[PDB]
Amino acid sequence: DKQHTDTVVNFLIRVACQVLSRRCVNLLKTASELKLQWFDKLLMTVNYGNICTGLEVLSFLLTVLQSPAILSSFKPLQRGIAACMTCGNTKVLRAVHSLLSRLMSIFPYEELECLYAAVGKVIYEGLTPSQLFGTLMILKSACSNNPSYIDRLISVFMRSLQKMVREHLNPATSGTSELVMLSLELVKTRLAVMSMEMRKNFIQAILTSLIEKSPDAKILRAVVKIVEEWVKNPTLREKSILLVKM
Repeated sequence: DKQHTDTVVNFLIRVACQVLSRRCVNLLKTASELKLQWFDKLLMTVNYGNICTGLEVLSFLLTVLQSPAILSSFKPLQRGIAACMTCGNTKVLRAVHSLLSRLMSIFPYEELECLYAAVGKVIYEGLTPSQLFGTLMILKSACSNNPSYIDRLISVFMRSLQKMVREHLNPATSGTSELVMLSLELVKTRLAVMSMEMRKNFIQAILTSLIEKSPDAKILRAVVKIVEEWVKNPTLREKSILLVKM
């Protein structure tokens, strides 16, 4: 497809210099060597280069996500994108959300799975709310990549709530902290059977009961939805404490 393969590269380079990339999908789907030559520059990016990286990657990576390039070549794309995510791993909500799109689509790659997982685990441990805010995005797709994640960081997820327990009760970072925390637990709540013997009495009970004292109405809607699915199939003893107390 040398007649048209050059055509897609022409816009890819033209948009690449620009950072209107949507029309590429139509041109591509109506049918691409820029990946290695340009994505190396993405590895380099420096301060404002990341900002361009965050927006530019969100532009043309989205188009190739629709394209079968990932499912076809995967590895050379990863080779030119191996360390690109690390550049956008933090300091940009746009990049993390952009790669978040890649993350969920990546799993449906084992060498790649250990890469952002290895990058993620160190990022998660950093807490020991921007740090959590940016960190929570990557784990969202990683958790959604597979039905369950390893049990080791599940305790770390719990300890994250402990930080929220005191950080949240400040009485507009309160809204942002509230927004992120409810996002974290919902993905965690699906497994909730790490079998650590302390979830039932504190995590599901103290945190949720603590949340019932919270002032924001939106968060409650999530937990009741979480409890709503739980009854649909914890036992009634666990549900009872959650239900009557709320």
